[PDB]
Amino acid sequence: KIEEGKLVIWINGDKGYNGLAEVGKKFEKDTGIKVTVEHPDKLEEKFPQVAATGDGPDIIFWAHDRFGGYAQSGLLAEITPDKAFQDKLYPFTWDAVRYNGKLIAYPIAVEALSLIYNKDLLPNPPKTWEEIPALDKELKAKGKSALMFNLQEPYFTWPLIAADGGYAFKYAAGKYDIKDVGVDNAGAKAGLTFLVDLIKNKHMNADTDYSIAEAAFNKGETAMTINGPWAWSNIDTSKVNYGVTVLPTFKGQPSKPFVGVLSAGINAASPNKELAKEFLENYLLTDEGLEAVNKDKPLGAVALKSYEEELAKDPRIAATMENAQKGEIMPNIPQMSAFWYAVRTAVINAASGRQTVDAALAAAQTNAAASGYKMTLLALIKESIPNQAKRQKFEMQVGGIRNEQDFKNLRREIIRSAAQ
Ligand SMILES: OC[C@H]1O[C@H](O[C@H]2[C@H](O)[C@@H](O)[C@@H](O)O[C@@H]2CO)[C@H](O)[C@@H](O)[C@@H]1O
Repeated sequence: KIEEGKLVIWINGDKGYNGLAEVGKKFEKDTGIKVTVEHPDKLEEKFPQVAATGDGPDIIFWAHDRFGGYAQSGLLAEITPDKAFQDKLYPFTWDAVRYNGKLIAYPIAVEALSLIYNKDLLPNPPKTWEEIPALDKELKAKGKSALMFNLQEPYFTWPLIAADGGYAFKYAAGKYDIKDVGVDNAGAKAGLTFLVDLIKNKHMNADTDYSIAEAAFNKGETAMTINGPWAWSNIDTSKVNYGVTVLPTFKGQPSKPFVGVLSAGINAASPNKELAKEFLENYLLTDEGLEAVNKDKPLGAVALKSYEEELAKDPRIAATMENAQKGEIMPNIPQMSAFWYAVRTAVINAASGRQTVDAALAAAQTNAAASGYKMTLLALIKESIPNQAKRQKFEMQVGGIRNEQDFKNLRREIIRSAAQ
């Protein structure tokens, strides 16, 4: 269902899609091939749904963490840049988009969260998370608040969760151990507990989302926010005097943001793979192309060495890199999606007070560790249990799996049932 002789590109709504459309226009000027840039909601969830049916965009942009899951599902074409091209990008950015020994996307830019602060409200930003409650008390007395950031996406809370020892999957000898998840260890609980105490003491609101935090910062209502390089354009036009700096420490340890490499993958079902490669290699990944996108919404530290060098003196980028150095480049393994879903629920339920930190993180740990078992059984049920009421009841039971033994016990009932 994907049309031949044109390029449809999907990119997130917080990125420079207008600048990306300018690169599309230069492609059109040169080749007469139409480039259409779209920014659908929930695109990282929408892509695997549509592309599995052989549909969707020719090119998809997202951070590299989602791509191993897409590759594993056979949704992506292997990309074929020659050595001369590969040498133009930082080698570690290629590593981020390598899956089972194959390159599965073009790396574009390195993104890390930083602390963004209003220099007029707060000339010297706090070095520690611990000093933020006292600062908020002081600012509330002037009708302001200390900190607002998106509490609906776990990406923004992760740096604090990881600071004292939270981790996604343990890295042991070149590989991530999908059995060893670190979302309910003592460090993770300490970080989430700190965040939930900020909410309990009314230094933040559980309902704060991206739009609310951005508006409050850009209007001068809050002294600090946590956000990525894409956010800087809007702060520029707002005429807040702002700085970008290292995230605060927690229990004397740096905050450790998960670092994303914005990446562009080619849909396995695209009839336009050679056009996609030509657009990405010869138009986007050039000084000219990245500058167009960057001018729209900043990219971060770009993967293309020549242009990265030109931008690096910007202290906002220097702070991005300092934060990236303290954090870790995300895994790209297929288990990342369930990890993020699990942590999103934990943070939302703990912050709303619907669950305690300990209960919220224990459930997230289980969901992340058992996600493979649960997917296997849901697939098995769908293929082998024709009675819909029986199937729904099995699906309910899958939701209750805590571990490998639970998985085996339920699999036995599903096999027994299908063979009746
Ligand atoms: O919140 C979980 C979410 O985090 C990351 O998504 C980031 C993305 O990397 C950034 O480019 C920017 O758009 O903000 C997003 C957070 O809202 C992961 O890349 C993503 O897979 C994960 O679901």
